[PDB]
Amino acid sequence: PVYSLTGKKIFVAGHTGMVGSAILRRLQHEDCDIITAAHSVLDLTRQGPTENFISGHRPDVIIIAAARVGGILANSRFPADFLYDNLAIGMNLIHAAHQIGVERLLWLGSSCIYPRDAAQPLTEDALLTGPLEPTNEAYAIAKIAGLKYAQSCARQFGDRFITAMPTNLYGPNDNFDPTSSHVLPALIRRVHEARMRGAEPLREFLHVDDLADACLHLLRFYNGIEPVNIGSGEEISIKELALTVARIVGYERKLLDTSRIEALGWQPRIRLEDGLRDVYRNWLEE
Amino acid sequence: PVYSLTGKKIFVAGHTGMVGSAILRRLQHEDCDIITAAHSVLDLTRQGPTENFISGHRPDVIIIAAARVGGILANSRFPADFLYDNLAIGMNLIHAAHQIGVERLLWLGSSCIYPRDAAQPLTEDALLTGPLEPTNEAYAIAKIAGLKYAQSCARQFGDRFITAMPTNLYGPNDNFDPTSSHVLPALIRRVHEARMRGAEPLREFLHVDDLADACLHLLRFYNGIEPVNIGSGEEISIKELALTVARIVGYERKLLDTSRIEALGWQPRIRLEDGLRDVYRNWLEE
Ligand SMILES: NC(=O)c1ccc[n+]([C@@H]2O[C@H](COP(=O)([O-])OP(=O)(O)OC[C@H]3O[C@@H](n4cnc5c(N)ncnc54)[C@H](OP(=O)(O)O)[C@@H]3O)[C@@H](O)[C@H]2O)c1
Ligand SMILES: NC(=O)c1ccc[n+]([C@@H]2O[C@H](COP(=O)([O-])OP(=O)(O)OC[C@H]3O[C@@H](n4cnc5c(N)ncnc54)[C@H](OP(=O)(O)O)[C@@H]3O)[C@@H](O)[C@H]2O)c1
Ligand SMILES: [Mg+2]
Ligand SMILES: [Mg+2]
Repeated sequence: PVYSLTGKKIFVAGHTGMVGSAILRRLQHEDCDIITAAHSVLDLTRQGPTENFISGHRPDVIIIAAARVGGILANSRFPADFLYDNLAIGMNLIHAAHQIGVERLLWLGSSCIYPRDAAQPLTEDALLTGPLEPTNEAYAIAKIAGLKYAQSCARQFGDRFITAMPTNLYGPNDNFDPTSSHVLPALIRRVHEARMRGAEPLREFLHVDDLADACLHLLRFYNGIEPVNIGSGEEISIKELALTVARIVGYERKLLDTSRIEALGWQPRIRLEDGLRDVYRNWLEE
Repeated sequence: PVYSLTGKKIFVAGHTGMVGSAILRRLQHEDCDIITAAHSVLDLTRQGPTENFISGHRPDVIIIAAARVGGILANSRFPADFLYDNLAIGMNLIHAAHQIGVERLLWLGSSCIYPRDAAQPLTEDALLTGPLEPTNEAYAIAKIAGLKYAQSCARQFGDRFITAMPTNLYGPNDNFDPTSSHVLPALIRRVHEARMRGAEPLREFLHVDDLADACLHLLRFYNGIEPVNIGSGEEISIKELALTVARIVGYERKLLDTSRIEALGWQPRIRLEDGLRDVYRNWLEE
């Protein structure tokens, strides 16, 4: 373990988010001091307020889960917002972290910022080797620049700043809105609406609490500069995923290469059919 | 002419620079109000001071020539500075410009931010189609993100923001320091040191006052979203360039595709051997 979190003060930016809240849940267990700021009190695109907040609380560890995220229609109609919000969050936090000597920093990239036609399964060195997908190019540019700005700080100063590249996420605090772009909630939604009515391609899915655990594992064991994929490893088809969904409700590619994270001795622990059913029931309970 | 500069208030950021000062010189002729801020009074990486300066002077046109520039050794040893300084300048100015409705904005890209192995001559759609040159990747990432952030504002809001992609520049206020990375001053320097001592591959070169004129031409006639190369068009070899240099002192690829700027009716006017000799003499006068 290159670094222990116990005793450190950790800032979890975007703690109300899907990823951020999962990191907070994993962190309630550790022996540390957690530090949060609601979106309503601290806009992380504001460089002044962000620097004073970092320079005052002086955390040892920044985990950047604050972001502007959305489906394809939002990305394509609000590119300036998706580029600026995400890029200014990362620049203001990475620069603030470098100025005061923050010991560790975690920036979050994404599977959808690799080149659109990169060979599958996607290794981390596929980054920037070809054209971006146009529909979320603006989001991707923001996440890549933050990643590269973290890399340059590690290069020039030895700042221990790293980027994780997650994949599609599911689990607690997911989006079940009828306008969600998350295929998995949408299936749980559409299949449940069918069973109660009574009327009658490969993909990856990662549980958010596995992602949270992997993010802490990287913080404790990963010292490299290059980014690290956090994938599911167990894939499934839209057809097979449909069967797994309709077979819990009662109703009648995009693959990452995870060699790097596995060489650090991490692999997701929650099974798809196990996490799905746990998500089906608590959608009902509400 | 889609837009006239006469009557408008134009901010020339980085007016002390090599490009910026040339734009100022071209602008002294126009009927406009020029607005400058010395680097010493306004750090354009500071979002707060930059917004208050834009929101107070309220220019109609922002020309962004402020930047952090250097040769290969600086780029490779100070990547974080070359990424952050340039990216924060562009983000703070583009966002400030969008917030108050700045009618026109010019961001400057560069020839060295195309993929390292893109087919020559480099068309503007070669951007991001392959890996960057590692030595100035950090600079390039900054210039690309600014470019794409300008593009996204034009896309989402119709902000009339454009990027020009110049090539190697020479002319007034050039760098003749013995540590200059500019090959052309270095030859003028090395060849003059030889002639007074007495002891005895293709490239492009663009005159800075041609670049300045082309930048104003784009502002007046170019409404597109995509970037526009501003190249020399007349190329020359390191061997032939050497002959042209040693044949003024008395001593004994990287090519852009300029179709787009030529379809706007612009082509550089200053001849290499004419601008060189004009630069040889005024180096002596000092
Ligand atoms: N396929 C993939 O690779 C993949 C998929 C999903 C996520 N991820 C990664 O995880 C990241 C987070 O995604 P998510 O699903 O957790 O998103 P999310 O649920 O929408 O969370 C965004 C969080 O950031 C906060 N926030 C937004 N703008 C802010 C601002 N200007 N200042 C401060 N806080 C602000 C939000 O606050 P509010 O409470 O105001 O909403 C919320 O807490 C993504 O950006 C991506 O890097 C990767
Ligand atoms: N091959 C190519 O495509 C190529 C080649 C050359 C230039 N260009 C383009 O032209 C741009 C400008 O290059 P240049 O040769 O003119 O560079 P330069 O001579 O070094 O000018 C930089 C200017 O920006 C100012 N500045 C620097 N940091 C600042 C900050 N934080 N806040 C405010 N002002 C700041 C500098 O002020 P000081 O007075 O304090 O120095 C100077 O006025 C480049 O970035 C590039 O886009 C393209
Ligand atoms: Mg989140
Ligand atoms: Mg300049």
